[PDB]
Amino acid sequence: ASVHGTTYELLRRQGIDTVFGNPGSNELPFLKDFPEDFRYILALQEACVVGIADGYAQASRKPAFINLFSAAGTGNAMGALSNAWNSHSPLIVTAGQQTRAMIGVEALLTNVDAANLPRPLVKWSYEPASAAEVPHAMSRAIHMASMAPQGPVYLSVPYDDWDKDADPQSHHLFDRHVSSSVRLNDQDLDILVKALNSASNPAIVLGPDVDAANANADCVMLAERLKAPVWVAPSAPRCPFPTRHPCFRGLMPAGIAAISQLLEGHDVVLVIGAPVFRYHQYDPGQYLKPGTRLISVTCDPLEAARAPMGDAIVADIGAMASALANLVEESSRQLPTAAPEPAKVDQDAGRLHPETVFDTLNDMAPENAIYLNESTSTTAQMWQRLNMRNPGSYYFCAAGGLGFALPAAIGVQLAEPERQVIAVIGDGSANYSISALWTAAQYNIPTIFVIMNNGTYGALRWFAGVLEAENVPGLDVPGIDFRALAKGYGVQALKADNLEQLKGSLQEALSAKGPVLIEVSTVSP
Amino acid sequence: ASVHGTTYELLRRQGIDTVFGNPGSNELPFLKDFPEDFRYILALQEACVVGIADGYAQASRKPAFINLFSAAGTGNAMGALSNAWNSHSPLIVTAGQQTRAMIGVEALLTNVDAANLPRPLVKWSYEPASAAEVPHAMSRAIHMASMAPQGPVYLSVPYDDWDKDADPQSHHLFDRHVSSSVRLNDQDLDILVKALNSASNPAIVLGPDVDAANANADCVMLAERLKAPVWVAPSAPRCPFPTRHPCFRGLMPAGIAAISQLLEGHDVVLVIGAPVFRYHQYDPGQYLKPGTRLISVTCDPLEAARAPMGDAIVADIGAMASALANLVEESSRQLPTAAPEPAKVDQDAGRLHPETVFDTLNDMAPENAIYLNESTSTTAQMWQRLNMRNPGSYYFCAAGGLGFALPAAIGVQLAEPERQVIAVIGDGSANYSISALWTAAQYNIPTIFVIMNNGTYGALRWFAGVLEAENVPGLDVPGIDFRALAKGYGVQALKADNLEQLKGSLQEALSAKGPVLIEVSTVSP
Amino acid sequence: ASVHGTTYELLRRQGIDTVFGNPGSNELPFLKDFPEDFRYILALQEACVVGIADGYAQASRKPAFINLFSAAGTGNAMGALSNAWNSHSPLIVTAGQQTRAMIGVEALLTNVDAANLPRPLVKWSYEPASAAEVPHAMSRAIHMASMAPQGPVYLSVPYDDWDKDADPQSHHLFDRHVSSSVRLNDQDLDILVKALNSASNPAIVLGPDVDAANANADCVMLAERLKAPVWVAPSAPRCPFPTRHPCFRGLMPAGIAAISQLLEGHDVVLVIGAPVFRYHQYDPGQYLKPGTRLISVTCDPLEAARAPMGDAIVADIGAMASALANLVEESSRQLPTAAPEPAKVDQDAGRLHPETVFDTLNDMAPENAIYLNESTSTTAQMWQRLNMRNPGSYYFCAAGGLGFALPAAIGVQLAEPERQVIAVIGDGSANYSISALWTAAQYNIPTIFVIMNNGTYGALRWFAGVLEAENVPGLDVPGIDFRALAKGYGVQALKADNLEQLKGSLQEALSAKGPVLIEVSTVSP
Ligand SMILES: Cc1ncc(Cn2c(C)c(CCOP(=O)(O)OP(=O)(O)O)sc2=O)c(N)n1
Ligand SMILES: Cc1ncc(Cn2c(C)c(CCOP(=O)(O)OP(=O)(O)O)sc2=O)c(N)n1
Ligand SMILES: Cc1ncc(Cn2c(C)c(CCOP(=O)(O)OP(=O)(O)O)sc2=O)c(N)n1
Ligand SMILES: [Ca+2]
Ligand SMILES: [Ca+2]
Ligand SMILES: [Ca+2]
Ligand SMILES: [Mg+2]
Ligand SMILES: [Mg+2]
Ligand SMILES: [Mg+2]
Ligand SMILES: [Mg+2]
Ligand SMILES: [Mg+2]
Ligand SMILES: [Mg+2]
Ligand SMILES: [Mg+2]
Repeated sequence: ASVHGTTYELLRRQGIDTVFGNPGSNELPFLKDFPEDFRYILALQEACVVGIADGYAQASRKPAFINLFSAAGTGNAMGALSNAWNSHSPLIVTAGQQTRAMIGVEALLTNVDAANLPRPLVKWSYEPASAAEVPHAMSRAIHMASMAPQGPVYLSVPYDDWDKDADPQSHHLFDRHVSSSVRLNDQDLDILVKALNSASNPAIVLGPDVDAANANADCVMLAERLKAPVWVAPSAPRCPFPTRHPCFRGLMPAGIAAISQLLEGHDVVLVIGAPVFRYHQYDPGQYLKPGTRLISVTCDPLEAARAPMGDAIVADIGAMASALANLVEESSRQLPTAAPEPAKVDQDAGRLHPETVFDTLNDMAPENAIYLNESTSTTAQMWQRLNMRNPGSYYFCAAGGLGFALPAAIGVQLAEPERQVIAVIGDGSANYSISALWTAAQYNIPTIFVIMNNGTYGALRWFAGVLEAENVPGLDVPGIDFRALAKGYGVQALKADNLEQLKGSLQEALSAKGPVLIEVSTVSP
Repeated sequence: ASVHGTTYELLRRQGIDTVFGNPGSNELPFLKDFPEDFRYILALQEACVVGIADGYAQASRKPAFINLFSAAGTGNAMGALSNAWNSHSPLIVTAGQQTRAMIGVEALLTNVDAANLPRPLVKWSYEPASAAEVPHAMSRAIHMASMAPQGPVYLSVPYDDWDKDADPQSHHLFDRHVSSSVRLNDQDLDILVKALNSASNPAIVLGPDVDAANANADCVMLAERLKAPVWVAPSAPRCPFPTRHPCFRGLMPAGIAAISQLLEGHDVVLVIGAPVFRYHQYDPGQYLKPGTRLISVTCDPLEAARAPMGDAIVADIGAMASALANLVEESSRQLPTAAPEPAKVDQDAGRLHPETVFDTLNDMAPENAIYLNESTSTTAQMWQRLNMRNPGSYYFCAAGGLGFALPAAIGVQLAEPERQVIAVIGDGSANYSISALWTAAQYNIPTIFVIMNNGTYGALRWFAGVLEAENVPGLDVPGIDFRALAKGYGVQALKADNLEQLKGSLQEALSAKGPVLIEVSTVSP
Repeated sequence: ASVHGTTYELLRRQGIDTVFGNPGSNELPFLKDFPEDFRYILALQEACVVGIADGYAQASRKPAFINLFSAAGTGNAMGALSNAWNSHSPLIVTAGQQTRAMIGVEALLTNVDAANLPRPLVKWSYEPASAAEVPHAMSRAIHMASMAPQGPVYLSVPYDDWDKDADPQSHHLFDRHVSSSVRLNDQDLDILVKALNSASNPAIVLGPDVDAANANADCVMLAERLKAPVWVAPSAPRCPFPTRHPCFRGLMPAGIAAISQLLEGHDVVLVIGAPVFRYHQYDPGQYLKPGTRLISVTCDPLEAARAPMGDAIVADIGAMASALANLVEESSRQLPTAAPEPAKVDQDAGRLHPETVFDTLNDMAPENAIYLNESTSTTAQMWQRLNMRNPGSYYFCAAGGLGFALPAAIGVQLAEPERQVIAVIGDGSANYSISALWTAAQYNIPTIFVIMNNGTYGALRWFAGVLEAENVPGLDVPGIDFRALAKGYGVQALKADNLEQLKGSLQEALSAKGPVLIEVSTVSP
């Protein structure tokens, strides 16, 4: 067998059947004789390729395979990799290298010092020392991406390797099963359970690895047993809990002082599947107030190491959540009372308040909708206004890198064909990965894109205000016609200048057979 | 003085007055109180920011200053940095970092292991250990980018540094002059000159560092004195010689065997300002044929080290070209005869042959036009069909990374307001950095964009053919409306479905007061 | 509190009370006011510092703290770090950096790009962005070194940081408990146990992480229950099993073909706490023969990923070994029969055969002796001839880097004051870290050093023979007087030119009150 044949067999035996890519000459010898059981999803720029694959991986809860062109293609994708690192997305990034005979002279398209290029944003990065090593290196890539804590990996392959003879002993790679589905030993788990059972006023904080593990239902059981309020850890990339469950208390503010104040009076705070904590704004104060102890369960040693407070347990989130939910006592305390519904913001017959948009989406979207957020000034209101009952219902750029949601929404929709995906994206954010629209059109992936158009980088204007920073350039983005951009890439386009038009456009979009972009005129800050 | 004030003073004293950027929160404390003598050029995605700055730097022959957002912004720009590395573009890339107090906990927007992120695509990469060090670090960045061999550099700055007190001793940085304008010592230069004078059949090969140095006119004098044919080194990122000068022999094929065959019979081959050589296709054979010796003058030790043949001299291209041109004897050999004009390709009343497009551009464009190429299957014909008399008349992505020409054409046009810039870009290539169009519209930079629309990644289809590679996915890009994309970003749009319409559209574009995009229907391969 | 005070409090609260070091100016502000409850162990060169700390950490099964001088000191230790990486040794390596004000100018003693220096041999490498971050960074270092898979970490600290005010919120670091004591979930563990119970002819292979975890006794129980032969994985850095237990089958040959042949006929092979496998010699063949399946339990994702065959489980070795030993059925198969005693090699009244030396050590050493091996041509015989009943009884350089055993033997002896440490070191190997002898003398650490003097790099001569490699230089090391070297560093020295003298010297050494070096005249290969 050839390295080509052996590698595709390894991929299929390990459950991979889709290649997300933008092709180049170094990759043609890999892509030739493309297997009939695989599918190739083309995107027009590499940030889009990786964003689509990322959404697909996160929603499918399995690794996604990417093929990029040498250094330039890899480089174009590095902002996308920054998000993938923070979301623990299992991405296998392969890039084609020049033929071994032309690497030394640094021919055009040579990826120089290739393994260093994507660092520090990958778990593992490698170029094999010979063609026959390629399948083994691919095996390593698959498992490194997939083991807890999951994350992106990078493999560079000289294009002449594919046609070479494979090592017959590579067959031992095909069916390897590698598990990191582990939890705390019985003795220490019993100690943890007793601490939870004995708490007088416990609180629970959940992060994105709960949703990645599909541990959501177990966390609901845990919260109900402990009669504990549940918060989502700050800067949330996913939604780990039903947002109308009585225990739910919403998104934590991303500040040190704000969080310790929120947790004051809670004697034991159990954090599951989150960094402690992904703070954002400068908000100095106490990490915890006296009387509060924190216990963190994380899948990531790097998270456990850097927490400024609390104990930590490094283990699989799915296994730990299931064990805790089934071991803790049913507290006799009263179940927390559900948060009240948000207020209806006054809305005239003109430009839309973001609150109106979210209320209307919540009214009209199916109960199993999936939302993506890249409307940076409206996140708090989005979290308060969308009832998300099911797992896998929310995604937001985990490293704060814009250009995620538009392509990721396409990948999520590909992963979940029966769940309507609705991406709510600011006019500023929409541009970073605008060409991803073409992939939705070409493959008829019926994502709905809602563009919140207020003509400005609103979150930055707001921050400039808090800094009292005057004379900051580059904050306004006037003069973009999103319906024309959608037309450019073959996506049906609608406009909504007021509430009547928003409802009409959403009704049309929800009944459409393909992707739809709605440009919404929103109020300026 | 503050670090902010001192740093802007350093920048202005070192000749920097423009910031190319896409802003973020970590950069707001740098951008606040933006000096009234500086200008800020916003682009909507970071590949576009860096591409614009790159074109500006290359055309202006001076460093360009860039400001990006943390890791995600830097990452989005890394494909652009790959081109900049290969073109020796003097780019100062700054990125904002989290406040020092929040780096340890890895707050959102922390650029982790920041200096490693852009490696290996930068000459120098650094984060200062204290606020007061920032001006000195910026000084280092300026000089590292600017010294031969020029290239991109990276500086990460915690956002809280800007408001801190500067070291008064930083004033010594302001007026530092650093020179690498050096040439071979007299004794060894005399030896080189004698070898050139004694050659029976010399040839000259020129690369992009000749154009960067504005050594073009000196190379013309050198070629005339030696009565030598002149080739442009393969994979050419710039044009270093007047293309209708009698000595000009065109672009070298990017193959080992092809080049040694071309050089056969030439006893001394002098290469100036190029790698030896930027080969591309697999074309094995002899590096040089018996009877040919090669001497390379390069500004880059890395180039001198990796040449598989020949002697090398590492020195400034401007200084060396001037010295050689003025020292060599006037040979009594006959001056080479000019290459004949290219053939006129048969053209019916339908879709345009690329040859027709280039002939028409050559007919209608001003004699001081500047062209950018990102029409990958048509490069050879472009080189044969455009009369480029002046320096700085051609740019092509130096690392082969698409997404360069569209934004770079805007930067070049900003650098050269009196020279009409015409970017000839394939339909595939146009998408990588499509949002750059907005910057041309917003700042009214009157670049003309000619989109060669043949519906496919033509160069890849061609290569698949030579590989006899069947069943390669992802080679077709149907269904893009470039006039709608132009409308989306505020750029006047025209179509040309035939020659009559092409001439009409070019006439309109050449007389327009702003940027114009022409979508040309070209023949499919 | 100062950063100095806070950092020492953190160290003591996390169980650290010893600093292994070689001091320099950048470290004096850390070492001043050295706490009276800490001890400082000086060694004369940094390879020795790290080797001593490594032995101490491995034997104590807890992290060891190291303090080195800037780049040169760190660099001198990097061979030692290569061993520490392979042995999963929890080492906290700190190095002093120049004062922040002098880093920019690259004053003498500046550690440039410090965090990159020890890569790729550390789990985590870092320089803090401010003085107040130092305690948090130290906390991260402690936990990163200590979490599974354990390993070395690196922290660079500007010397001016120590006197600065600490953040009062650093107190939350002091008592953090971080656990990776995890095992496979119940459902999947039950599946594993059933596979073991159902095996017709199981085999067990154990690696160094078993001894590190003190899982030895649990593995004995497991082997007895399964009635399974037990091998030590190749290139063994530690001894994980009693070497005279009836199940013990010795050290596996470090070859692919040799191992698959050894395992032929075994239907299930359970590997615990080893890479699969640390092969060494070129010995191509099948990874496993038909009929053999392999299951690996490893603490290291990197090991699980790179195994060329078998299933893997990534978990804590102590927790897994205990669970398996207590869950498996008692097989009704016959317990394996003990290996026969090794043959007595003929020995005349002249130079010593290595076999004679090991037999004599086994005869005379206490039953709880600890051996270190750096006698590279005699390893197989050592493994056959020493009865090691207890855990922590054997160490060998895990990355094959010589210079480990001499200093490590001092660290082990410091960790285990009631167990006589005997280091058996070749004349070649003895030189790499010879100055470590001084530390044993100065602190009166009563290690016994047995120098096997055959005048040559015997293992290399042997390998040259198998390569049929003629005319290899540099294989002989005549003219070293080890008794004089011992005298040089203050260690009692004895010679043994024959068996009578060996017995006499060992008797004297075993009764001595301080360290002793015995130079043994061994047979030449
Ligand atoms: C790749 C990248 N570049 C720049 C930024 C910085 N950025 C700016 C550019 C965002 C403003 C987004 O504007 P929007 O129109 O999408 O939404 P709002 O008007 O609601 O803020 S928020 C802020 O994080 C970023 N996060 N990512
Ligand atoms: C960033 C990036 N991605 C992928 C490629 C590989 N690429 C492909 C995508 C190009 C085809 C360009 O298509 P085009 O429409 O712009 O021009 P032609 O049809 O004349 O080839 S040429 C080839 O180098 C690349 N060079 N750079
Ligand atoms: C730091 C280092 N340098 C060189 C070597 C290579 N080396 C050579 C130098 C060793 C020979 C050791 O000689 P010895 O006297 O200690 O023992 P033998 O005579 O029994 O081989 S074995 C072999 O691995 C090494 N392992 N480590
Ligand atoms: Ca906006
Ligand atoms: Ca095309
Ligand atoms: Ca020896
Ligand atoms: Mg990098
Ligand atoms: Mg247990
Ligand atoms: Mg699916
Ligand atoms: Mg001179
Ligand atoms: Mg100008
Ligand atoms: Mg369980
Ligand atoms: Mg002890």
